[PDB]
Formats: sequence, C-alpha cells, structure tokens
Amino acid sequence: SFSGYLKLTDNVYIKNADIVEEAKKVKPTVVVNAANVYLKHGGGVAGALNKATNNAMQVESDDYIATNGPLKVGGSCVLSGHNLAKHCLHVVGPNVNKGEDIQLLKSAYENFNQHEVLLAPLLSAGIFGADPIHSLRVCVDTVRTNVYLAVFDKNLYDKLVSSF
Ligand SMILES: O=C(O)[C@H](CC1CC1)Nc1ncnc2[nH]ccc12
Repeated sequence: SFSGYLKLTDNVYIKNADIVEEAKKVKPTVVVNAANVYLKHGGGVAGALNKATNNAMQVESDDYIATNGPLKVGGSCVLSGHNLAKHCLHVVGPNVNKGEDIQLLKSAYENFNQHEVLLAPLLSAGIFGADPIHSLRVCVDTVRTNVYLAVFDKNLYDKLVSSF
C-alpha cells in the first residue's frame, strides 16, 4: 500500500511526507518512532505520533517504563501501533544536542533488521541534531529489510535526493 516513493536502493525507498499522515493512509505492520530512552513523546516525530493516538501511546509507554526502566541509546522496544499501525517500533538514535555518541546511529538502525517492512523517519535527524545526509547513508549501509522513509521537510527531501 506504499505509493509515490522514490527508489534509492534494492530495499530503501523515500518520500516527502508527514509520517503520521502516511501511517493513517497505509496502516503499515510497523511504524518506527524516533524515541528517547524515557519514551517521553514530546516533540518531533514522537510528539506527532503520540498526538495522533490521542495520548494512548504515552499511557502505554509510561507503563512500559514503570515495568522495565529506560531503553539504551541505540536500542528499541516493540509496542502497540494503536490506530496508526499494527506495531510501533520505538528506536532511540543518539541525540547530538544532548551529547550522545553518533557511532550509536548504526546500532539504532540495526533494530530495523528484525522487521520485514517498516515505515520510518530518518533517525537522529530534526531536533536530535545529527546531519540528515549522514543518517540516510547509515540507513542504506545498515538496513537489509524493506524500509519506506518519510521525510517531512520538502527542502531537506530535495537535498537528500540530489546528494545521494
Ligand atoms: O524533515 C524531517 O524528516 C526531519 C525531522 C523532523 C520531522 C521531525 N527534519 C529535519 N532534519 C534535519 N535538519 C532539518 N532542518 C530543518 C528541518 C530538518
């Protein structure tokens, strides 16, 4: 059900789209969230996905943290996708703005290999502070399963395609 994506490699496709709108239309098996270790979904992709679930994602996430404690930077957990997808894979890329190691970005993308097909954002981009060109390069060099990347900003999408 994914449509309008540009093919970058055998397994990586990209589109200029709002990942929330894309999840509502497609209802994928897995949507990836750009999470933090506490699963506090305040802003960016996490805030937008959570708002679209009417805060059900945050209620489920607070119960997960109360039981299990925080995730690691580079780690992930599988929770419900609520009204957006079957599952949500919450993946923690390093936040440069908070001083986290950029080498952990490859470990973060390795989580995608546990799922056959995913709708995802570029990890560590936006308010996480990493260079999005670098994030797309690490994605294409790490993920082996089928990943459909939604890039929100039009100008960034054009820059990523032309420089690939
Ligand atoms: O458009 C995106 O998909 C990302 C993440 C954002 C959607 C949460 N945006 C950006 N990422 C890196 N540098 C940027 N400069 C301006 C925008 C921008």
